[PDB]
Amino acid sequence: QTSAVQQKLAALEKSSGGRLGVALIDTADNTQVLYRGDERFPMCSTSKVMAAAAVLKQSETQKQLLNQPVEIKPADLVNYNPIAEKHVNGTMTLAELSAAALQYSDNTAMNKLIAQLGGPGGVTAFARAIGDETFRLDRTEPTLNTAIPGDPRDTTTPRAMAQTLRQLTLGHALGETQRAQLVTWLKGNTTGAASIRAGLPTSWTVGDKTGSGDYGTTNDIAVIWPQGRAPLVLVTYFTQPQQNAESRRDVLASAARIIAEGL
Ligand SMILES: *[B]([O])([O])[C][N]C(=O)/C(=N\OC([C])([C])C([O])=O)C1=[C]SC([N])=N1
Repeated sequence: QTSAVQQKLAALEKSSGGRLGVALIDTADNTQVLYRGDERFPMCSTSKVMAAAAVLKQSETQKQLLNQPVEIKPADLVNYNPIAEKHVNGTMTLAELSAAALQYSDNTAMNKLIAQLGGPGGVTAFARAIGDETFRLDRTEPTLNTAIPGDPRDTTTPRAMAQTLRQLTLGHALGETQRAQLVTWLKGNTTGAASIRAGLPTSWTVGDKTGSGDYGTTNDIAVIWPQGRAPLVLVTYFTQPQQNAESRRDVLASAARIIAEGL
């Protein structure tokens, strides 16, 4: 039970020196393609989709929540804050925080989403509420990116994340307006052109959230609207043996290319 596609992904992984995890859902026929689909990987910033979605869910019963100001203080800045540092000693709304977290991967923005949900466990609780029994968020930014091999903290599986991303962006885990907002945010991501998108035909529309961390952890989760067919959901996770390993977005592109060529 090893397909040509899975054999190619194994070949790619071997040449990469690291560990690769892939999960595809083709929503035309609901079929799946997985590679290490039930192994755990550090999420790094791909976890920001779950936090933003959790806040969107809260906004379904609070029409003004996304307009609520949140104070940003100097002490709130962490390792990567390109948007929040512009608002120090001021405020950002929860919408602005969601956009910054998703489209620029601002880590201070993520921490405010996590706080709005009552801590990392509030993010996990939302995951469980929408059927994901695998996701776990245990820490805030920036320590949730330590990505230590064998550490279960702040991990999920490719299979679980693909399923959840489908429910969030194409399914009914969120209200219609909230689903549309999440899709809009993902489609406007600034960080993804070298990752999954780089492996797919350019005519296709992609909405994604990247992740980066220690152990050269390089991730991307995407919803894809190909030319001429139903949407796809694709998760590509990659992590390496050495703590100081360099980013390998090319490996994610290569995985996406193999998946696309298998359609
Ligand atoms: B998320 O995974 O996109 C947040 N990423 C990080 O905090 C890390 N790097 O982010 C920048 C600075 C944008 C990058 O160079 O990829 C990070 C945390 S630990 C590590 N080695 N890099």
